[PDB]
Amino acid sequence: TLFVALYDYEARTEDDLSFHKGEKFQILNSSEGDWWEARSLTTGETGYIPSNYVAPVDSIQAEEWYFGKLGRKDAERQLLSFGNPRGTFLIRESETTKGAYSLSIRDWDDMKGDHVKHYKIRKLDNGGYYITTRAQFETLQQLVQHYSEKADGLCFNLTV
Ligand SMILES: [Cl-]
Ligand SMILES: [Cl-]
Ligand code: NA
Repeated sequence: TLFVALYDYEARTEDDLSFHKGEKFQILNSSEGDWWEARSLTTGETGYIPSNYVAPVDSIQAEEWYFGKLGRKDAERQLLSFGNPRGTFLIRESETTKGAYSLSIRDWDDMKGDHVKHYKIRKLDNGGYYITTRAQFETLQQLVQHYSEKADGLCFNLTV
């Protein structure tokens, strides 16, 4: 299972690798702490990388729209950045229910101007993830794909 760089990183020691976001790696040793021995799949070089800078290639952490540990207010601050159109979104962990998630979407209306709507993503015990009783999804990726086509109850369509 490959790992993917979530951010750019510049070597800080002789034994560290430098890499750009999206670069792929094979992990060789992840047992001697926060710094893992890896092989770059662009240069073939072996060295140490910060573990918090990488995630498994098919993980939720690797998704462009997933911002795990981001809070509600900082989600608003991030989506209300310049250039993000109506429908720009992100998925983050729920601050109220462990194992639940939150879908934050940039929207616009008459009373509030540019604002953000938050939708809690729950998970059924013998089922998948859902916002409505209408549909449930085995993964968060499938949920994003579903609401990317039409809003289906949501304030606006997901701009992916
Ligand atoms: Cl970066
Ligand atoms: Cl850096
Ligand atoms: Na991500």
